[PDB]
Amino acid sequence: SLSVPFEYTPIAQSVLDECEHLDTASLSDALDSLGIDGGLPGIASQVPGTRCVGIAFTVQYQPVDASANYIDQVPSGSVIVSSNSGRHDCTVWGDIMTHFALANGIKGTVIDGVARDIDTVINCNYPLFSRGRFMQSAKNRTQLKAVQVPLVIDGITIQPGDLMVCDGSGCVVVPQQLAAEVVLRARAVEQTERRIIEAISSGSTLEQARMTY
Amino acid sequence: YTPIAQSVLDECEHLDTASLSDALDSLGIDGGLPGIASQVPGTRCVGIAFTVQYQPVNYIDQVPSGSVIVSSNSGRHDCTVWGDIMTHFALANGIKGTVIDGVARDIDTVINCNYPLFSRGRFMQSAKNRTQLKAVQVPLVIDGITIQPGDLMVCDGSGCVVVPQQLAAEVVLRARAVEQTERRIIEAISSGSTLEQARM
Amino acid sequence: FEYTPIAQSVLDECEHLDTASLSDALDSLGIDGGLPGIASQVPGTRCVGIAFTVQYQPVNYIDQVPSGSVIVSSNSGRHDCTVWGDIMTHFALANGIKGTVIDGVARDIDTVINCNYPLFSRGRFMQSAKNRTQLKAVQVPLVIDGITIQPGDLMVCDGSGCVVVPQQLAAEVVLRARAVEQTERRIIEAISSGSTLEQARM
Ligand SMILES: [Cl-]
Ligand SMILES: [Cl-]
Ligand SMILES: [Cl-]
Ligand SMILES: [Mg+2]
Ligand SMILES: [Mg+2]
Ligand SMILES: [Mg+2]
Repeated sequence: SLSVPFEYTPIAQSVLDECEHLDTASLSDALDSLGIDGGLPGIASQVPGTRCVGIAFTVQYQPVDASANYIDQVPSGSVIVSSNSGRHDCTVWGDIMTHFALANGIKGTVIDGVARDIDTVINCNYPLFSRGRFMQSAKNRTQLKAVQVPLVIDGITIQPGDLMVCDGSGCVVVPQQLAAEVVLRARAVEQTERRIIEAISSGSTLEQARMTY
Repeated sequence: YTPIAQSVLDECEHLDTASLSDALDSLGIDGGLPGIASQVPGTRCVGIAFTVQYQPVNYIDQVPSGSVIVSSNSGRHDCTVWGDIMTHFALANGIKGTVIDGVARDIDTVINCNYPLFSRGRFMQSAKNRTQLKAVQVPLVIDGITIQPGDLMVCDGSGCVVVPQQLAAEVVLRARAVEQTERRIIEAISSGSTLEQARM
Repeated sequence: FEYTPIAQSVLDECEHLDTASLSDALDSLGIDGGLPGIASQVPGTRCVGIAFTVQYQPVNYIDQVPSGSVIVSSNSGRHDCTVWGDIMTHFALANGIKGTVIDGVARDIDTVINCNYPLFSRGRFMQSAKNRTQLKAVQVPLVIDGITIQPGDLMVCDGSGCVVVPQQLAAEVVLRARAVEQTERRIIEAISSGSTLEQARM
């Protein structure tokens, strides 16, 4: 949380477009400069060479009680962030949802938990991030509790509307109220680093490069 | 102990671990082997379990064509029970894949051979003076899931499923139903149907 | 113990040897060399070189790393911060560093893959070392998975993982490992032309 109360904050398309050229590392270093951890440890890229940027649409699961359906609600440009207590014994994403995502402008799926139909996901080149791969259905194993509620994954809060950026290094949560400022800082981090890389690739010591830049 | 009909094996060749698991669920059976991951991207196998039990301190000549070797090494990470020699043997003798409760070596060879290997991970220390073959063609227990010699193994990118041989026809039939239904749902989704519309 | 240099021709001969062969050779001397859980992060890569060790501790050095080194970085197996990323990858490519082995995690995996740099670690993450972990010392002994790694040891890593070869035994282990592969080649060729495994062993 922040020094100001939480408020749903729209994020300009331009800020999202900029994230096309930003790595999770830059965004994480920017967040760190604001005193905030953003990484979701253990939530790994499952499809080589993929990445996504979009607005968190949150999904929270709970134990079966009763005594995929939510996906029709998810806006174009969303990254779905699903929390199932880090469970490895059932999956909360598969082929139907993947095909749906691809047909409905959904950018990627981040899972505190596991997914199935990995071959379809790979074949579709869909940006899936999860704690792993399994095949057993959610049916009679876990059930939807609520969507568009705050999630807490490894102590990191994800609010509906937060900026999600994911790549080969994993997933970063950027609070919506800070998104423009974090993206600005991340761009500056990338610029400084590019000069450092250019320097060491021209025979500078790292020592030299780091304090000329 | 029961052979499986060839037509059941043939149908299964176009089924997924998800379809088979959903079918098993409908019969009240868990099929999945948690933690036993695909080690070779893009591979799959369907075949008959030939079982191998190791114990703390070869058999391959006995393995029938069309077998999927399922080897239990108590989930150990300090030694391996599959490597290059066995991969090359499998490929020359119609062996369809290997599933290991434990780890495998010569991962680079397995990948280059496109061999369907499924394991708890990758390592290089040899079984020799670490683990020894105890028995073959005995029932195995992996993550509480029993595997009998003869059971139908189906393995892909999502992991490995054990289908009890005595029920294989019913499971495969149900699994085909699950798959046919989903194909229709996916078709409708691609033409722009809502998920609710598609499930109606 | 003694610091033991290793001839370039031994390194060159080791260039194509699989980690399985080196482990089998080590076993013949009664030595465990494998680092379980330290997994290849860049499909199809491998490295051979001399361990330059780096120890981190809870809350730079790379200019001191000789060409031909494999950097072995110990970070208590931590998953919350990374000790390798894009700057260091481009440094290694410009300075003849052969690969990096991490007891912990690395970032900028997409750059590392694109540079085809041989990286081995317990995984992938993006959070910086800054204000999370700090350099303790270099060229000190490390302990990873109960295996002691001395600066100067021969490191060999591939798809199957990472092997530590004690420098005093390195030349012997490489020669034995070559023998292992030659023996196995004859077996594989017998198998591939239709021999039983039994016949192929003899
Ligand atoms: Cl699905
Ligand atoms: Cl072997
Ligand atoms: Cl770096
Ligand atoms: Mg399906
Ligand atoms: Mg960077
Ligand atoms: Mg070999």
